Formats: sequence, structure tokens, C-alpha cells
Amino acid sequence: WTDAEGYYRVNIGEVLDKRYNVYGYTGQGSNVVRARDNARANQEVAVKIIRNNELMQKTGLKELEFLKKLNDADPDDKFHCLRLFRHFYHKQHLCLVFEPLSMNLREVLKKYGKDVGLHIKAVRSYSQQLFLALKLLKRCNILHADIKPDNILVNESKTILKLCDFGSASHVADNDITPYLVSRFYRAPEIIIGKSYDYGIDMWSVGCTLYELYTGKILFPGKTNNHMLKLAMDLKGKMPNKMIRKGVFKDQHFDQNLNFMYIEREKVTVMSTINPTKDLLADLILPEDQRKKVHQLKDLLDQILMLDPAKRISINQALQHAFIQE
Ligand SMILES: Nc1ncnc2c1ncn2[C@@H]1O[C@H](COP(=O)(O)OP(=O)(O)NP(=O)(O)O)[C@@H](O)[C@H]1O
Ligand SMILES: [Mg+2]
Repeated sequence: WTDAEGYYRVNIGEVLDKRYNVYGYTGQGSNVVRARDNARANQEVAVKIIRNNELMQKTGLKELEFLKKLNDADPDDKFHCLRLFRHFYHKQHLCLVFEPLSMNLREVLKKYGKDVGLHIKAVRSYSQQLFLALKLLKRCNILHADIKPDNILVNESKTILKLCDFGSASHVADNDITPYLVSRFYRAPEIIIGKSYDYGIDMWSVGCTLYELYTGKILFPGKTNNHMLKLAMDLKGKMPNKMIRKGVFKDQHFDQNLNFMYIEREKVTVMSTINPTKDLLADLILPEDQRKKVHQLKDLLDQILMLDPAKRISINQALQHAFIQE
């Protein structure tokens, strides 16, 4: 029944936990299936079937405890985090029963068109809901470590979003010194440099997502960790000297004179100063009411995209920003 890799071979029409009748797909190789709960008047549910093996089962149980913690902390469901209904085992696989949702934000952008992006009013509502998710994430001692359009789901009417996929989530007391934490394009500079990180990494990831939600394009589509720093410095300039010294992977990107080494058949180029060339306003941009809102988003992105997490806009200040309050 289980694959060599550890995946479960799902069947359309199969009944899970003697109640969940699987009727459709959402995404296969953990496999997420759409089911109807026969015990609860055929109500729609999403069942996440976690991969077997050894390492995947550990992350599944880790996902279970984090979702339970966030759900108990938010009884009224006003902090936009995915709702776990219950859990069961099926043919050695841990199965998580979730609230049913329509599509992820990556899927909605594809339906919006090639580099079209969402309407400024939708981006405004989505940002507030994402900032509310960060508030609950910070209230609990949880780091999502994978905020991106693929991991944010929306309801049928596309009015309510939910932060999903807590498979790569971690506790704040846990400080794993890894430069590969968070999907590369949404990876904060403090992860890459090897600096002590906190809730700011999730804030950075939200900023990358908010630019992508309006433009339909990835903010920093870097090939490697070094290219990610170059693209981040192409907007805000060179990283502050006090931040570079605090890191662990200092030597891998910066020399003894604190100058950045850009990689382009190896090709290494020494850079003393990086001038801010990337124009957010030009890349983001019709009516005066909408134009004023794009300018407010631009100022909010400037405050989120600060290289030093200590200079980064807080969750409360992001919620109170002119772009949200109108
Ligand atoms: N509650 C849900 N309702 C409807 N679809 C869901 C739900 N949760 C997940 N999905 C779908 O399944 C996809 C992947 O789910 P996810 O939680 O990311 O499992 P995963 O594939 O193991 N993790 P990953 O692909 O690394 O983010 C999501 O992008 C959705 O398309
Ligand atoms: Mg997947």
C-alpha cells in the first residue's frame, strides 16, 4: 500500500477512518485529498496524508502539536491560521483532518494572469489577515519558516485567507544554525548570514509575498544564497557592518574588509558599496484612489524589507500602517 519513498497510494471512493469518503485530489507527491465526512452530514474536509519513512513522520507529529497550540490560543478563529479538526492513522500514515479551503495564493495568481497580480483592495485585506497570523505566531512561541503564496490558502469567495503547512515550523528557543531555512526566494538575510533569528524571518517572508501578490512576480528570484543577498542589497544597499559581524557564515559572502563577494567558471567580484538600483514604485505600478494605495504599499514594503531585523517594522505597527487603516 505504501511507496518506496513512503507515499500512500490514494484511491477515489475509499473511506478513511470509517467516515471520510475521498472524492478528489488537490496535490499528491504529504498527499492532500478532498473528502466528505459521512458521520457529519457529508460536510467537506481536507485530509493531509503524511509520508511514512522516519523523518517525515517526526515532522507530521510536530505539525500536529503546533496546529493544536495555535487553534487553542485562537478559539474565535480571528488570527487567520489553518484549523485542524482531528487526527487518525491509516495504513501506517498519520492523517490530519483540516477545514476545507478553495485554492492556495500561487493558484489564484495563475488565474489572474501573466504578471497581473491581485487588485490593491484584495492585497490590503490579505496583508491585514497575514499580519494577524504573525500576531498569533508571535503570541505562541512558533516560527512558521515557510510563508509564501503556495502555503496561504483562501476560501471559495476568496475573502478569507488561512496560513497553512506547519510542516517546517519550529519553536523560538530552538536555534538551528542553517542557511537553508525558509524557501530560498522568501529567505531573510539573517538566515543566510547565520545571525540569531526570531519572528522577523516570518515578517520578511510576508513582505516578499505582498510584493508578489500585487505584481504577480517573485521579489528576489535568486539562484543561490549569495545571489539572494545581492538582490536584497540591490534595493536597500550594503548590509550594515554590525549585522555582518554577528553572523556565522560571514566568510562565505563577505571578506575581512567587510566587502561583499558576488559570484557569477567560478567568477568572484569584490564589492565595496552596493547602490540601490531596484525601484519598487516602478515595478509595482491607474485612478488616484488606487495610485495612493500603491504608494502606501510601497512605504510598507520599505519598512518590512529592512536587512537588519532590529530595524524591521513590528506586527502592531504593520497593522496600524496607512496602507491597512486607509
Ligand atoms: N485545508 C486545505 N484545504 C484544501 N486544500 C488544502 C488544504 N491544505 C492543503 N491543501 C492543498 O495541498 C497543498 C499542499 O498541502 P501542504 O500542507 O503544503 O502539504 P505538503 O505538500 O506536504 N507541504 P508542502 O508542499 O512542502 O508545502 C496546498 O497547497 C493546498 O493546495
Ligand atoms: Mg506539496
